[PDB]
Amino acid sequence: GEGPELHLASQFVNEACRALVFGGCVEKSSVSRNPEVPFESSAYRISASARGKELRLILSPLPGAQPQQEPLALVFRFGMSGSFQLVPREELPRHAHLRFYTAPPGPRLALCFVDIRRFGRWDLGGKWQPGRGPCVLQEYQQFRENVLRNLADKAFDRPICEALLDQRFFNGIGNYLRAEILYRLKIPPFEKARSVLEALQNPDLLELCHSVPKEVVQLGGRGYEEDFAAFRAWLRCYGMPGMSSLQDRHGRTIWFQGDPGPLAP
DNA sequence: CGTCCATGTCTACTAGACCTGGACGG
Repeated sequence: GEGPELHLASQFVNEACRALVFGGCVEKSSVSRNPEVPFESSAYRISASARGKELRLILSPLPGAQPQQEPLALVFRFGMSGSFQLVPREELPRHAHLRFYTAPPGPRLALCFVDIRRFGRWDLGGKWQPGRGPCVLQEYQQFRENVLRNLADKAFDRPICEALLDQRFFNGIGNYLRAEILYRLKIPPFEKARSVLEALQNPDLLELCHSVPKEVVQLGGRGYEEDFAAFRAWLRCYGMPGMSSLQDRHGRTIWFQGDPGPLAP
């Protein structure tokens, strides 16, 4: 679900589809309320890139494919349970909501956006969501600037643990990353955001917003039962024995150690 | 059987709503 997983999903799409050629239409499950993808091509390649908590697929017709198609872009958010899988055409997982079909010569495969709870969404248009800040993984300096330029924003009145989830400034950070980040600096989660970002204008909190998710990207994995164990072995705080936890203002669990901090409930 | 919990938004009147499924309680 978080920035590293989106990033790994987009590497997965790029690598797994490196030698695939897709054809035909793009199929959506009936249950899915996201929009139909009007795209048909006899021969196209798929590629991807990630930005924070979004992923962009590009569908690219080979030369001379028919019908006529200019490339198409789609932007995915995963919600709580999204992923991409490459599977045998007739062995679709349950909840594969959007499906791209390889073309012949070779084994009939399907690239699927798989999403159990259907919190994920896509849009037509390759446009990043307006409002999202820069990617903490891939656009670090922009990300860092955008936070420091904007400390007056009322978002920074909130505890630091809540501010870290705001995708306008922390695009890519989610519930496990906020615990892991805060925990490396032993910053109380209910310290006030502005105070912690008002005295830093030895990695600092904004640097870890980049390097911590980068560590995850570097474990590789997220199924892209063995890889989940490397991840579990990497977590130091989120869900771990001996840690405290509390409910933030929006009912989400913050894991931490020690001082809850002045704005605690 | 039931309750609770989960890597996020999204929406409409901060408190649900939107979903499925696994762990675990009786």
